[PDB]
Amino acid sequence: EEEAVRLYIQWLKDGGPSSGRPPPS
Repeated sequence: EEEAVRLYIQWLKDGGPSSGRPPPS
């Protein structure tokens, strides 16, 4: 993947949008 990601993953790597944190994308 060439981004969306990079910001992303981090997001789900954390715990997903279940985090206080919404989509990269």
